[PDB]
Amino acid sequence: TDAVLELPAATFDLPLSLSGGTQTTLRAHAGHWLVIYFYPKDSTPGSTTEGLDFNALLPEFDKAGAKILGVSRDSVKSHDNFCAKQGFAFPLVSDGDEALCRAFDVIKEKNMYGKQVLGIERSTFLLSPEGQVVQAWRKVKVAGHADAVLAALKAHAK
Ligand code: NA
Ligand code: NA
Repeated sequence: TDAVLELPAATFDLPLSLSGGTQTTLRAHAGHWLVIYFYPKDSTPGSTTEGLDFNALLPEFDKAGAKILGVSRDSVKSHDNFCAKQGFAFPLVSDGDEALCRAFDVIKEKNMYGKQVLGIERSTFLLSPEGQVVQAWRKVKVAGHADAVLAALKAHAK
């Protein structure tokens, strides 16, 4: 009744390749809040700003016991470079096959260039300690976004 999105059950057991060489799964994050932010491409201005914004707010997320995951379809090596360059203290998911993206339905289509063009739409989600998607932001505007996500988390966690 509180879920704004229903994920296929298998989503929670998908092995998610992380920056740094390990994997996680959504089920492995049971027991705490999880912020999942999707962005199209490593190292672009918008995505760097978004990542730096979350990073700067990390202690506030820590206060709530929450964890952050950034997600794009870039490689682990790209993610490692991006993370090292920017100093991110949270992991990035290398969703190269877009399995996680599809589960969250963030692969959106646009009729452009006389074609049907599919791409990651910047989107963010809040997953409860019990794995429910309780809030979604789509077609995300970077400015003020991380602040808004934090506020929403604090409202939901209470
Ligand atoms: Na993978
Ligand atoms: Na969770």
